[PDB]
Amino acid sequence: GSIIEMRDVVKKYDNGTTALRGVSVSVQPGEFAYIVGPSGAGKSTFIRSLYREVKIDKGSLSVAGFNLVKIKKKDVPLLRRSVGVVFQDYKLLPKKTVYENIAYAMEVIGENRRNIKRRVMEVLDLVGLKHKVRSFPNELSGGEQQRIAIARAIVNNPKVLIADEPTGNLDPDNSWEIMNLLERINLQGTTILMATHNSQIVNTLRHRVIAIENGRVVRDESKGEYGYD
Ligand SMILES: Nc1ncnc2c1ncn2[C@@H]1O[C@H](COP(=O)(O)OP(=O)(O)O)[C@@H](O)[C@H]1O
Repeated sequence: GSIIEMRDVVKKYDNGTTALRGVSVSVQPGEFAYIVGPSGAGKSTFIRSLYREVKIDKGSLSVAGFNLVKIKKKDVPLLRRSVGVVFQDYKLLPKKTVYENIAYAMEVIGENRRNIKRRVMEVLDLVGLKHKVRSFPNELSGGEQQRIAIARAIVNNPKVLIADEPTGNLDPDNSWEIMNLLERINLQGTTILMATHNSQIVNTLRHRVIAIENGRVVRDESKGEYGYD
C-alpha cells in the first residue's frame, strides 16, 4: 500500500490562519517527490505534519503505517525511527566526532556494539566521508556538514526521509552532491520528500512534483517542472 496517505487534511493555526485546506497526497514506497510552491503556501506545514510535529485538525493522515491523528505522543519517537528529517540549518554536535554524531541515534535505541560501528562505517561510505570518521564538525565544509547530517538522519534506515530545503544553504556544486546522495538513498528504497525552491535541481533532476498554493495541492506530476519564479 501507500507509505504516505493524506486525505482532505486541514490544518488551522490558532490565529485563524488555515495553512492546509483539504490536501490529499498519495505516496508509494520508494517515491522521490519535490514539494514546491510560493512561500507561505504551506510547504513546511505539509512536511512537518508528516512526522507528527504538526497535528492535523481534519482529514486522515498515515505515514509508515502510523495513523498520525490517533498516534499517541508516547509513540512519536517510534514514528521518527521510520521517518528521518533533514533540515536547511544543518547542525551537528560540535564537541563530538563525525562518528559520534552518527552513532548517537543508534545508541539511543540501544543498538549493540556490532551493528553500530558497522552501520556507521556503512553510511559514512555512502556519504563518501569515511576518511573523516574522527574529525569534528567544524573542520568540515558546509556541504560535508549537510552530508553528515543526512547520514545521521538515515543511520537507522528510515522508510521515509523528509528533507526541508536540503540545499538551501549550499552553493550549486555542493547542492548537486547533496542531490546525488539523496538519489542514491532513494534508489536504496527510501521514500524521499523534499521541499525545495531550487528550480535548477527540480528541472534537471526530474522527479514527482507536488506544487502547493494557498494551502491546496495545485499540481502533482510525474517528472514535472518547477514552474515558478
Ligand atoms: N506556528 C504558526 N502559527 C500560525 N500560523 C502559522 C504558523 N506556522 C505557519 N503559519 C502560517 O501558515 C501558512 C503556511 O506557512 P508555512 O507552512 O511555513 O509555508 P511555506 O513553508 O510554504 O513557506 C502561512 O500563512 C504562515 O504564516
